[PDB]
Amino acid sequence: LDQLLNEHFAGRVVRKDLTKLIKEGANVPVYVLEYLLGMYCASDDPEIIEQGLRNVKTVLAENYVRPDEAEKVKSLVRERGSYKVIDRVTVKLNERKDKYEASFSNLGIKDAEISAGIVKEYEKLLVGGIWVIATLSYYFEEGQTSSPFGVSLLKPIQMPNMNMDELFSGRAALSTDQWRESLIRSIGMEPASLKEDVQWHLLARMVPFVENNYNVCELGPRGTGKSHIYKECSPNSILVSGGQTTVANLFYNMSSRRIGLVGLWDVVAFDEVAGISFKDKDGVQIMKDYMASGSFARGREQMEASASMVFVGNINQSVESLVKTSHLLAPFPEAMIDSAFFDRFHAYIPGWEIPKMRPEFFTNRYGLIVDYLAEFFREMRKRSFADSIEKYFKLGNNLNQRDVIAVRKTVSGLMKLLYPHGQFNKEDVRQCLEYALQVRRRVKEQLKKIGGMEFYDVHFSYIDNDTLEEHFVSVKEIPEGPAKPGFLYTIGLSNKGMPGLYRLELQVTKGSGKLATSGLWNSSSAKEQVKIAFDYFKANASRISGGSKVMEHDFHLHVVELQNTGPLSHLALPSLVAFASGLLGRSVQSQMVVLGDMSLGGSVTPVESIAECLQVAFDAGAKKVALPMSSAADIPTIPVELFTKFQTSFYADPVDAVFKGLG
Amino acid sequence: KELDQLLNEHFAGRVVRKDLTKLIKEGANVPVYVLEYLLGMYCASDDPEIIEQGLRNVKTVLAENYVRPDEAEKVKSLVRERGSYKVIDRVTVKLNERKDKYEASFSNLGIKDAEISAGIVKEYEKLLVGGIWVIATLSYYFEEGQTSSPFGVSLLKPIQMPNMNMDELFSGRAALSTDQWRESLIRSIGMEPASLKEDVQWHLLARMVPFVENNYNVCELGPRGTGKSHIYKECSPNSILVSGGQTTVANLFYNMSSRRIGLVGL
Amino acid sequence: GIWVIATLSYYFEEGQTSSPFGVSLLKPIQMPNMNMDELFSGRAALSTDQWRESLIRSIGMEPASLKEDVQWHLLARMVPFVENNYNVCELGPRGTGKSHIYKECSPNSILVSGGQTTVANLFYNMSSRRIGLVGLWDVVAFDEVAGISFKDKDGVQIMKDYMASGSFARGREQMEASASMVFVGNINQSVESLVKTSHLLAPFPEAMIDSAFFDRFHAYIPGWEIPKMRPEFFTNRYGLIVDYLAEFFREMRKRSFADSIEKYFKLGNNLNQRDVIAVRKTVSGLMKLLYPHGQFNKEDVRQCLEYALQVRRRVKEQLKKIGGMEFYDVHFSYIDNDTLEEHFVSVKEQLIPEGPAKPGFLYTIGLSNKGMPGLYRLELQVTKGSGKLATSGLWNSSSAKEQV
Repeated sequence: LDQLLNEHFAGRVVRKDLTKLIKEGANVPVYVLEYLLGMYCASDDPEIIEQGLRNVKTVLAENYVRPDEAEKVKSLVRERGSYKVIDRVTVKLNERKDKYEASFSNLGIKDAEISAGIVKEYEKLLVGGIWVIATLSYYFEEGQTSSPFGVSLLKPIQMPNMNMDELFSGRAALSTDQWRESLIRSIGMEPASLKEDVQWHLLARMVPFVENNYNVCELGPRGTGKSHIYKECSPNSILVSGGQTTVANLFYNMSSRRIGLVGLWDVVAFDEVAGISFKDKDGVQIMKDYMASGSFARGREQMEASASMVFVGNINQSVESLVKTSHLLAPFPEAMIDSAFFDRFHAYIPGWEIPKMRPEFFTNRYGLIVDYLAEFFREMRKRSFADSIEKYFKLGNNLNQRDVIAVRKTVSGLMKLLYPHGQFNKEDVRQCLEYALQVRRRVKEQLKKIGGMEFYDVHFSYIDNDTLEEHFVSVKEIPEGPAKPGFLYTIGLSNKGMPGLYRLELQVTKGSGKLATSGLWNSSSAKEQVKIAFDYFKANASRISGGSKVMEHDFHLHVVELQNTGPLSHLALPSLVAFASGLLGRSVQSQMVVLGDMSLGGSVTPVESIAECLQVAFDAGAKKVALPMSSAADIPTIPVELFTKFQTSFYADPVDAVFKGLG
Repeated sequence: KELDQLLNEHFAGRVVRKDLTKLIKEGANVPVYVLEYLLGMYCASDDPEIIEQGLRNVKTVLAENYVRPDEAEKVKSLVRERGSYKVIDRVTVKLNERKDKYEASFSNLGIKDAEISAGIVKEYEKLLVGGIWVIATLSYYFEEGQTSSPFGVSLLKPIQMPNMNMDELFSGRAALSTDQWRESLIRSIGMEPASLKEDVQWHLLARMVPFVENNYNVCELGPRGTGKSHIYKECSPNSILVSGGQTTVANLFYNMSSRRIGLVGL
Repeated sequence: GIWVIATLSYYFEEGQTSSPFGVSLLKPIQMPNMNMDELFSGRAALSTDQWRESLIRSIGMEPASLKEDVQWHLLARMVPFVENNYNVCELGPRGTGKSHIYKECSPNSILVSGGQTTVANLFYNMSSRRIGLVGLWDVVAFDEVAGISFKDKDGVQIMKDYMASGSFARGREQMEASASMVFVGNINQSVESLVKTSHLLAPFPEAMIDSAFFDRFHAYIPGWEIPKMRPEFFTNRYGLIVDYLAEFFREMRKRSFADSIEKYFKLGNNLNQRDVIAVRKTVSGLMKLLYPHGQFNKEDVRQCLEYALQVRRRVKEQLKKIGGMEFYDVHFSYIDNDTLEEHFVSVKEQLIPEGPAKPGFLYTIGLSNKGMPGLYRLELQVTKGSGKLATSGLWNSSSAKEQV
């Protein structure tokens, strides 16, 4: 680290614990002090550090001269011929005369003459005005139209320049994990005191600075630093507090013919999303258009913006309570509950997973300068890596086009942020892809929760191009009581043969008897089993439903796996039970377990691994199970203690199984 | 495969495999047509390696250009001491009667009166329509009281589409059968005619019909997910999509205050 | 612009464009100039207690007629004139001259009253594109904090942002200011009655009483401890020119003394980042006022550390009373880098309360690690949860944690 940090990087030698222990009770932007210490304080000698700190403070309150008596300084310039001052200076080129001019944001001189060589040396004077030390010279000739003030010496107290090849060399030299730790410590966090996944979340927090139109939301408990980070990285992020910004102010002032906030900054972050208000309703809709493409039509003209949106919000409830009672985006007001708004959220950063900010979580080694961070995030702000995954992996069929786009953008962001050199292996792509799939699947789950059946495809997966294995990522982080009709739980041996619990959800609609399947993980065996069960249900509709017509009701069944055991083949009997329950509108028994499979003729098959199935039901928190008569000979094979824990609704055939499940 | 070779020969430079664009139609500050032109000229037929290398070249070039407005002034300064800094930029060029000199305007950099030789404009054209994304190697010279911006275009290449060559259609159309032309038009949207019933292809063509008839009022209504939203917002740059329904007769038709025609005129 | 006697002369020539009036002799009735090192020489020359007495004379107060802690309160009153963006509140009974110091002890300080205080006038006039009072003065003080108001509904949050960091956005542009925020208020009740049935800042109106904002204060000056102003408290000796002290505070504001702490007495773990910043800034201001030349010892750091850890602990316990769960961390841990002795400071505000307490609170008596009996109070809060136990206030005692 320290050796690499001093060699493979410029004078970025500042703890950022130093800055907090620096006299941050004065008048200067913090990163100016940071650059000051980065040069006058190197190595690790405490004495040198303290002496450089003293020198920084002395040069600070030697030539600051606050705005009030600006003209006073001018006198010293005229009387002494030359004078030294510290100020934020901007340099512009006057095409009418080709003579570089200097504007002081503090002293108020807008036309000081500066040499062209110095202009070539420091490009950052040429972008937005940088803090520098100036040597003002006074020269007045009769009849002159130019300024009498000239700058002979300029000292770039803030930032000299950016060099991309330096970043490339540093990344190539630095190891992956060490480079990630360096990035995290550049935020001021201690990677050693923190878990890997939280560092992944911190990288996700920097992602808004490295991709265009990165619509991301983070809701979580207080103390996670979700407000501070954007407060130091403000050079290209905005912390809009309370939502006090109108569509004219935020997007485009039609009166002044000037673009809004989104057109000037690279990131905008709404703090306390619970309190934001966009006044007129129309904004929300045009908001959507921005969320759609990053470009919005106002009046007669379309403006495109490169600002990425962050939604920072505070959570007052426990995670499990909010999950079970509502959607995770509950802090969002009613103006945003619409799935038509939430759908473009590229990521939901898990603010609860972030530990509360404590001193042990703050790095003290050193770390890069946040200036370097943002100013190369500007480089990452343009380059894309969307095509990397196509060489190694393919997205599953359960993700729509928007999900694919969001995942690609998240992966490209993460990886370039972590691989400026590129490190184009397969494992890094796999890691970024799985993390993006997880964060997008949480949003997809919230979308399903809010919108009903319109987002039933939540089973995020990726297929390896070489091994053909489809890895199914699952959301991070059997309930008591009678569930709604059409929902049940079953236990079966997956294609690999271990017992697993699966949940089947049937949705009934008015229609012509069509059958729709979802969550079958591209399993033809499951599809044909469900088809056989549907044929049996249609054939025996009169006796089972007592008159309710299958031909008048449309069924859409979804299968979800909770243990990730693998695809299951045996599904005819539980699907038939779900069909009967949904058609009758009667809730199945609470904690009821349906076991076994059936033929189209109504014959029952013995439950394979019945002991392990009952063990899973014990692990599934259920108290009831239905078994066919063919499993009776397997009763002695089961230990007595486990068998006594269940009310065995021992059925004979599919019809009896349906009756026992329905009670 | 015969259709692919017909498209490559008869419509050379005007046909590209649309799938590739979907690969990189995200994560940039550049419109789709720029890439849609940046792939047809490096990807020859179906070569994987050449296609990937072309992607690399496009990415590398883009990683150097379309410089953001914020540092605009900055680049000009470098210009004064080194000169040539070719940039991908949306450029609009106008003819000044008094000056008799084409007067290029940069949408991003803010330069409004750069000079371009008539030789450059007469070939490329499409600059004098609405401004297009082009690469510009810029030429510079300062003169006392030049009464003009010391900004000039030494070299240019249209990163967008050059002029149209209508004739190529007719003969090209004579080279394809009716159903083949129908399938080609459907694949031009990126749809699969083989995966779609012929009547649905008729309906998809009916979707494109509004773009060849003046005042062709049409109504499409249906369940979500029919692609009616993707079309008319990315299948055309000369058509506009209105979302939300919030419009004024001033914006759509004519603003009596500004003496300006509404959206219907642009 | 300084009041002067001018010997104006008239000389007119035909065709001239300059004024015919010429100034031959000038008599600077206000003040010629000021050498920075001139005060430093005297500061190095004189002792610390003498320096504090001279500063007290500079207000016109008699240090001999007042207590040492009263002199410390007056020094805290001076601190806003020396610290940039120094958010401070003084609330107390009438007769302590709270508004006198911000009205007549500095021409670089403004005492705003009336309460209308529009954000256009106060902060930025978007119509005129011009800065408000905060950009032109050095010490802005709301008198009659009870009577303050805000026409713009967002003005409160603008104030919160300004005191959080001396730079606030304005519609579409972030402006900044260096004027120190002062809140002067009158108390109509006895100290105990007011602070027991409510919080200290009860005179502050409901619209701005809150968890934050009140957080942003760098000091609460306990105005009740100051006696009512009497002629016996008024000095008649030599005193520094109020212009001289004001301009000295002018060049002092660009200095800071926050970094002497790290070489010396440490700080505790119960203070959050905001508490750390507030105490560092207050300590810095006290050193600037008392040791502007920079010659000081470690006990000199102690002198201001104790007073800062007291004044900020007062605000900490007020925020505790206001908010509950977030701000029980009031145990201000005074620590040393050398002795490692963990001292503690308790505000004079801070045996067993009578009557039936709310359930979950009790009192115990035990032999501390030093072996003498002592009284402790345990407060238990019950919440809906999963049986988790959280402990605090144990002063990192592992044996106590194990017994709990």
